This record gives sequence, C-alpha cells and structure tokens, in this order.
Amino acid sequence: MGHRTLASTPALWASIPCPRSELRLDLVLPSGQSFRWREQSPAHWSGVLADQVWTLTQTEEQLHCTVYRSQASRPTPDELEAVRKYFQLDVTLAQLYHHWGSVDSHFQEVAQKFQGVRLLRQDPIECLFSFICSSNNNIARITGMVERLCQAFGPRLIQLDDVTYHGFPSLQALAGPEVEAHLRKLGLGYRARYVSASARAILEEQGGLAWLQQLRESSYEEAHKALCILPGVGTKVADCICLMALDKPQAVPVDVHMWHIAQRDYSWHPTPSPQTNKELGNFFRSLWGPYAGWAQAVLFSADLR
Ligand SMILES: c1ccc2c(NC3CCCCC3)nc(C3CC3)nc2c1
Repeated sequence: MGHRTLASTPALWASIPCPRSELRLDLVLPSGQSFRWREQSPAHWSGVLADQVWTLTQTEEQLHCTVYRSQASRPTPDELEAVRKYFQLDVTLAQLYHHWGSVDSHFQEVAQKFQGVRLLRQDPIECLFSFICSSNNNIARITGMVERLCQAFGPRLIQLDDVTYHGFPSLQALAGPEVEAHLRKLGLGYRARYVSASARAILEEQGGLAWLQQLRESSYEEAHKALCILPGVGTKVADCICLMALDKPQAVPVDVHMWHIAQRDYSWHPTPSPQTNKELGNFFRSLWGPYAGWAQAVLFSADLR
C-alpha cells in the first residue's frame, strides 16, 4: 500500500470549500504546531488525525482529504467533520488577518505574503506530550522523538510505503513503570522522566482525560497554572498547550526564538528570563488582542520559510 495522490485516485478524495486565503497546509502542518504531518509527496500531507491516517492536499479553492481505513472509499461527511474541527474552519481567518493588520503594520506586511496560517485545534493528550518532547529541540528532532514515542507506545494503524503510522499513546500506556527507561533508549533524554511522570500524575492525581476537558472550560489563567504542576511543564509548554489544545487563543509561548523576532522586527528589549518572557507575552496580548497566539503563528510560520 502507498501514499495516495489526488491525480492517481480522485474518487477516494472528498473536497472542502477552502481558499488559500483561509488555509495553507505548507505553512501549518510542518510549522511547529503538530509534529505528526510529513509531505510524503509534493503538496500531499500525510498524518494521524483522530486515530486514522489521512492525506491532505489543496488546489486554489478546495482542501482535498483521503482517509486510510475494508474497501477504500471517500471520507464520509462525519469523518470530514474531524478535519473541519482540526483546522477550526468555522473561524474566518480573513476577519482576524484584517484586525491584526490594522493594529500592527509589520504584521500587515507579513500577512499578505503568508496567507492561510491557521491554528490547529489539537487533542490535549497528543499536544501535552508532543510539547513535553519540544524543550531545547528543533522541529526536525521533535518530529523524530514523537514518531518514536508513538511507535513504542501507540497502536499500529497501517503502513504506507515504508512509513508505519501509530495512534498517539494513551495515558495508560505512558504511565507504565518501564516507559521512562524505554523512552531514554529512544533518545528523549531528560524528557523521558517528564512524559512518564506526567502520564502518572494525570491518571492517579488529576482524574484522567476529564482534567484536560476541565482545563478547556477554565480561564487561560486557571489552565496555565494547572498545567504547571506537571513534571516538565513550565510557562513555555503550558502556553503551547493553552493555545493549541485548550482553546486559549490569547496564549503566547515565549522562547529565545520569539525573542530574536521581537528584538529585530519590533525594536523591543527587556526593561532572556522568566520576567522578560512574561513582559513580551503581555505586549503581544496588548497589541494583537484576544487572538494574539493566532497572530504569533503567522509570524513564526513566516519566519521558518
Ligand atoms: C519548537 C517547536 C515549535 C515551536 C513553536 N511553535 C509555535 C508556537 C506558537 C504558535 C504556532 C507554533 N514556537 C516557537 C516560538 C514561540 C515562537 N518555538 C518552537 C520550537
């Protein structure tokens, strides 16, 4: 079995009305939100979404989706709802791009060269453990560690060419007393202890998946504080999970990367440290407004290119 392309199997693809202004897969899927997508063929993005493998590709006006499960067929309208939810396609980006463009002139400039930078709505467990794997790491090496984590502890879904896709591990799988030693063997280093000890904390102390739904329904301030009780989850990782899985669109994760960007392109300086990081966060919330994390995604994606 091989990765599908739109050209070679058109009947297996369902289309979503989606202009390049609302979504660019190439500025979203590889741009440090999810680490589960690879361009396995030009303009064709393959990855695990809701425990199934998908390939996504787009033309000027449409997003095209295929799902690998039986006999091959088009995604059902119900299956496509997972895709709509993941890309938050209810949110009209054009309205957000204008509002940011008005209140910030550098952004306005970047925005018309980098259309369709959306924020994924990610599964809380996948997002939490992926961003625990993100510390002191580039996108390349994070992607590798997450792949090896899922290979070890997640269910095998399918093989396409020489890529074996796994579901994201459950809390139960990551909480086991052998997990930390095995994840060290896979090169996660110090992040191994964080993954295993956080899985255990969530299961035994916080009450499982119910806690991450509770944090979804809570304020940014509550949810951020709540996440920072987990081994390996400080301001940076808490802000990532807040923005990308817990619907806190005002969350702005700040590292040395976001800092070289604000230094150069915004003539900012601390009046890199916890105190200086929080100031920077506050600035971007003051400037861009209640969806500041989304505006940050445009600049970060832009900067990676
Ligand atoms: C490794 C992996 C991912 C990221 C990352 N992802 C951003 C997070 C906020 C918006 C969208 C994606 N951001 C940053 C900096 C804050 C800019 N560093 C990373 C280092």
